[PDB]
Amino acid sequence: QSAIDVVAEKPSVRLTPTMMLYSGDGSHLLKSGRYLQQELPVRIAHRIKGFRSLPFIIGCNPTILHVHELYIRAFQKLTDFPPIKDQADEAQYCQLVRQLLDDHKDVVTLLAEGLRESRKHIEDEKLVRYFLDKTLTSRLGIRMLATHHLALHEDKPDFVGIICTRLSPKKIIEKWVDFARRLCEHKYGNAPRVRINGHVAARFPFIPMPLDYILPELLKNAMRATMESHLDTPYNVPDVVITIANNDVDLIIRISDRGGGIAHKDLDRVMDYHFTTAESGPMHGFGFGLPTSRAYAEYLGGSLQLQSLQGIGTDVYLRLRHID
Ligand SMILES: CC[C@H]1CN(Cc2ccc(-c3ccccc3-c3nnn[nH]3)cc2)c2ncccc2O1
Ligand SMILES: CC[C@H]1CN(Cc2ccc(-c3ccccc3-c3nnn[nH]3)cc2)c2ncccc2O1
Ligand SMILES: Nc1ncnc2c1ncn2[C@@H]1O[C@H](COP(=O)(O)OP(=O)(O)O)[C@@H](O)[C@H]1O
Repeated sequence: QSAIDVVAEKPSVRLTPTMMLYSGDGSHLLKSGRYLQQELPVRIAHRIKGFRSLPFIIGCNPTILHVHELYIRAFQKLTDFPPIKDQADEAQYCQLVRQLLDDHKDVVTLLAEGLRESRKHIEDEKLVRYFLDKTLTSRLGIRMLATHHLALHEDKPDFVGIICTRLSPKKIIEKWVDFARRLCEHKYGNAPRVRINGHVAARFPFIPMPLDYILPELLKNAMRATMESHLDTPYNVPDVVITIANNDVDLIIRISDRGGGIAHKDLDRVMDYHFTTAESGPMHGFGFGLPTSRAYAEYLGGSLQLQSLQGIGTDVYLRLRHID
């Protein structure tokens, strides 16, 4: 379709998280609702462009092709919606956006399947990694863009849309530690104790959404490695130690385990999608954890770095740029 061609090369327009906190308002909601309406088809055209650029033999996979078709169908609906003139139009478009986000929450699982099935025809190792990095960061971009606007209409304490005004890293880490320990206890009959130190009283404006993927994943990796390396003494395992470092530039979360480390022979593969030694949105398994967490961290001005002490344990450093 030529309508997709019109915006496929159009640069994305992003608001700065700082500017989104600055705007803290029906007259301003109308301005941002029109913005969403104009921006969302551009993000979808950018995804269609990705599918159009895939090698023909990969793009021809029925599962990959079906996802390509889903995006084309969604683009038609977003562009078919008439322009927003008042708050009544602004609210009917929110409903359409909510519906389409919900109907396609599961697309990453389908893409991962299609790309697995096409593995024999993938001669370039970097091609799948680059496609999936772009897919996961753009899908997070779409999610944050749409969910933030929907949340601006709601009156949640300590939030301006999806931006928490006083996020505590210790609190969000504890929420996920409890969840991970509960599941780890179900699987092994025990879970390592998690100690949290450093800047335990830090609070600052932050978007928790990416941490809700990264933290349970990095905690699972640390707890699982700890249990897998201490199966001979499963009720006496070393603690996972998490350090919080907060400065004016970034937030650092170091997760240190005594789970034996990442072997030298696996080191150059742990950041690949589908690489695993274990027996809605991106998957929390199938070797998607580390590369998704890194793509997320890099997309938000930070990084995800690993330090392996083979025979002892691993230190994982999650760095995320502050909003200020
Ligand atoms: C709004 C219309 C678009 C939306 N997208 C993209 C989209 C959808 C859901 C989530 C999402 C919503 C809730 C929770 C999680 C996640 C998610 N994050 N990463 N992947 N899915 C994100 C990104 C989409 N995808 C395929 C075909 C058509 C599509 O129509
Ligand atoms: C000044 C340039 C920006 C570049 N980025 C990227 C960036 C932009 C918007 C959102 C976002 C936040 C909340 C809601 C929506 C969206 C958004 N808009 N479009 N796509 N995502 C997230 C991440 C960035 N990252 C971290 C800290 C500061 C940053 O300064
Ligand atoms: N803290 C860790 N200690 C030891 N091995 C780890 C650790 N984190 C990751 N790994 C290794 O890296 C692999 C890939 O990790 P990940 O991408 O999160 O996917 P998955 O959890 O599905 O296996 C794991 O299967 C494991 O071999």
